[PDB]
Amino acid sequence: GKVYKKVELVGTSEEGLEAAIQAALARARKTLRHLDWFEVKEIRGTIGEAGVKEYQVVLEVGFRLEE
Amino acid sequence: GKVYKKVELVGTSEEGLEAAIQAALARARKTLRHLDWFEVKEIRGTIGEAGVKEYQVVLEVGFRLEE
Amino acid sequence: GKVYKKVELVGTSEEGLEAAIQAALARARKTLRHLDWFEVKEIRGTIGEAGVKEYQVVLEVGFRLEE
Amino acid sequence: GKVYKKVELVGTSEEGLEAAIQAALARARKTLRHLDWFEVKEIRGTIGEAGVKEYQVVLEVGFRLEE
Amino acid sequence: GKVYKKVELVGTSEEGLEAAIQAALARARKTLRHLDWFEVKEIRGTIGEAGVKEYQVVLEVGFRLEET
Amino acid sequence: GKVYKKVELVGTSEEGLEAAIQAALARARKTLRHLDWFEVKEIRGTIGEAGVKEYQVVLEVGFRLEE
Amino acid sequence: GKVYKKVELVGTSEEGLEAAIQAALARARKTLRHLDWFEVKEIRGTIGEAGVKEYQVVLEVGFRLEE
Amino acid sequence: GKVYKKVELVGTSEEGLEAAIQAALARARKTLRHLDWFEVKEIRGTIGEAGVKEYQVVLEVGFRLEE
Amino acid sequence: GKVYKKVELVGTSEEGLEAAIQAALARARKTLRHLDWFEVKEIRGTIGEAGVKEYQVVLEVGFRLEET
Amino acid sequence: GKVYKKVELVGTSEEGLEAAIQAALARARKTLRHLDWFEVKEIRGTIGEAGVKEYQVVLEVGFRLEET
Amino acid sequence: GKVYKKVELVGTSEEGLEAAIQAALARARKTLRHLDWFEVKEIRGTIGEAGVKEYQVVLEVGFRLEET
Amino acid sequence: GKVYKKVELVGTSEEGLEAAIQAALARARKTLRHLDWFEVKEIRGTIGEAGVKEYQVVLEVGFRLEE
Ligand SMILES: [Cl-]
Ligand SMILES: [Cl-]
Ligand SMILES: [Cl-]
Ligand SMILES: [Cl-]
Ligand SMILES: [Cs+]
Ligand SMILES: [Cs+]
Ligand code: NA
Ligand code: NA
Repeated sequence: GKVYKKVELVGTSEEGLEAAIQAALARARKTLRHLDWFEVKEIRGTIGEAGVKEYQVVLEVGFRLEE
Repeated sequence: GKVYKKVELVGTSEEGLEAAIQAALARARKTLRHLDWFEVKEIRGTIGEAGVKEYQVVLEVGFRLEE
Repeated sequence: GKVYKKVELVGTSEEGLEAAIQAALARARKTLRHLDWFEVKEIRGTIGEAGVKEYQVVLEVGFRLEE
Repeated sequence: GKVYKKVELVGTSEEGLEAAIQAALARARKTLRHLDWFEVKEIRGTIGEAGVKEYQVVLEVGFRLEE
Repeated sequence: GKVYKKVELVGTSEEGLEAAIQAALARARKTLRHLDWFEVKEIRGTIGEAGVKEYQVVLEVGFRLEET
Repeated sequence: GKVYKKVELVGTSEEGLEAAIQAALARARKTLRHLDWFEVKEIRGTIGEAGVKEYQVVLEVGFRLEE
Repeated sequence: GKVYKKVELVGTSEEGLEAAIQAALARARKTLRHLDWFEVKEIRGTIGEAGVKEYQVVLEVGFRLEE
Repeated sequence: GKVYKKVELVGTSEEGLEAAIQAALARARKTLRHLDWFEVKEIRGTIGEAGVKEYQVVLEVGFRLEE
Repeated sequence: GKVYKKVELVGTSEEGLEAAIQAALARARKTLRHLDWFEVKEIRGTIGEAGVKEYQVVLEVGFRLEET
Repeated sequence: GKVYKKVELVGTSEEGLEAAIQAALARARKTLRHLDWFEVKEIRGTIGEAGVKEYQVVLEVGFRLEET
Repeated sequence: GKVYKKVELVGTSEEGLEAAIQAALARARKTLRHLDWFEVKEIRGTIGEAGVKEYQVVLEVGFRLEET
Repeated sequence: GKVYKKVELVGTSEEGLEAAIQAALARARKTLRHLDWFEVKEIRGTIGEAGVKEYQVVLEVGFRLEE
């Protein structure tokens, strides 16, 4: 029947976790069609003087393949 | 001595991670007694036109069993 | 060449996930030099009357070592 | 929002994998309401003189919690 | 054919691992029928002045589900 | 020497496991060249009134890249 | 008391998953005594013109040892 | 230089964990030479009327190979 | 709020698992303050003529850190 | 902010691990822009009469995605 | 159809990873027929005054079984 | 009896895998006594114009503690 594909992206953001997820999804929407779900694989980040510099959320994004 | 039980729930929310966790704890409180701790096992979600539609946090809820 | 070391900490907070992470980092800054990055290993917490009492994020902090 | 629960079952069958999955789902339908999805965790079995005696499929079954 | 169910329990004991395990099974027997096997998932515990205060063994208990 | 690439697909089918795998390979053949092997990563599915509604097999498909 | 041993085999077949498993078991019966149970570790395969050429199921076979 | 080999065994015993391990080692000593180390992979068991019927410890035994 | 640190130790013992664990905790209380819990990560060991020579239990010890 | 992408490649080489890795990156450079890091997932290979025929290193290559 | 068996070996070497691997395969071809592939499971080693004393690579060797 | 401790380090090097490991050991020898064994946990690295910029090997170093 239907077939899906999953790509692995790493969304980053200095705001927070949800923000990094959205950044990844925002860029994904630009070149992928029929985005359906995502799965967080990892949550890491860089440290700066104020603490968390950038939050990086590794995630898989699943989308339906046309035909 | 004491014995605990763990149930796996999946809390969802359109607002965020914490929210989805709280939603699962909220509903757990209604039928489970002596809730002690939780563990997040997965963080996934659905995608909509605006990006994240629903955040789904799969977690285990540990509670003490009565004798 | 360079060499890094990783330490495992557990930041806690009643505010949220990001907060618990910053708390760990904050305290790490006090005794460790050259903090570079962090990795989230686990996300767990305690349950109170109002739901989540305290969020506990187990994370590894990596930092550069002096030759 | 909505909250789901997952229970772990082990469906068995001498016919095959799909059969063992269905056996588990058949019994689940008897006492659980709003079954939505399943996830295969393990696939094992017992050996007899003709080879596979019983196929055992360990799976999690997710269902929506009412209210 | 047959269909089993697995619940996750955490047995505790100040004595030792084997005790923690039995503690969890003892309580399991009280409300579950047809217990068949168990699998240890984690072994952890609390620390006191004398060392290990309590041993906590997280395990899964498998049991046979009946007809209806 | 030679280099291969792996894509993650999710083949679905209402008939069975093999079927869902074939569905993913079928669609992969249409846009990928030199398909060599596959690996099943997860087996999950939806539930309907009759039990299993759709079998979903997540798998990785390996293929040789051209120079 | 009793003691078991586990060996890792890889059954193959062009028919299907169950077939590949029986093939491994069949051949195990020829040199091993007291086969008790098996565990599926991986499911993979090769790709041909018609889709799946050969299904390969990596499994562990456990059997009782003679004192 | 030296080359070792590892075999996976499952020691059983109604006494306890240490017992089950010893049982496996005892039987291993009978057909394997130069036993050096072991690694516990799993700990499970059966359940009887008095609780633990038998303790089963899955472990790998490593020994040096001759040449 | 509070912050904890975890260190990985390997307690050995010729007696048994619980012993190996206690060994590690004993040594741990000598240089670490506020020990709270432990998590067993691996269980391995050396083989001797009598079977198990020494039981080695890899565990993580978690303790609270002082702001100072 | 920035968003990266990861593709999984399998570099092969009769020379050694390091070579297999470079082989995969070399080919990666041909069609991917802004390569930043790689992570080794598996190390396997084929066996010949002389021993290792080919080393195969499965790895993930991370790269920065552009604006549009 | 065909059936393969996998054995776990640990190849050691003071030279390097690839060497350790070759060591294991060399010994393997002495008592096993039809070796086809290997999979590295772990990489560990012993420490000496000069750093790495011996590299130990745990790997699984897969070979085809003969019906007979 | 004896008690060991393990620290996680990340050796780096532009030369190779063995180099990166040695680097970490070298630096470990400077502040840790009785180094016995190491375990490789991860192998990653950065990418430059010539391919591998630097090899990074995450490993745990175990040493005996005194008393
Ligand atoms: Cl792609
Ligand atoms: Cl339940
Ligand atoms: Cl430390
Ligand atoms: Cl063997
Ligand atoms: Cs004991
Ligand atoms: Cs090398
Ligand atoms: Na958050
Ligand atoms: Na099937």
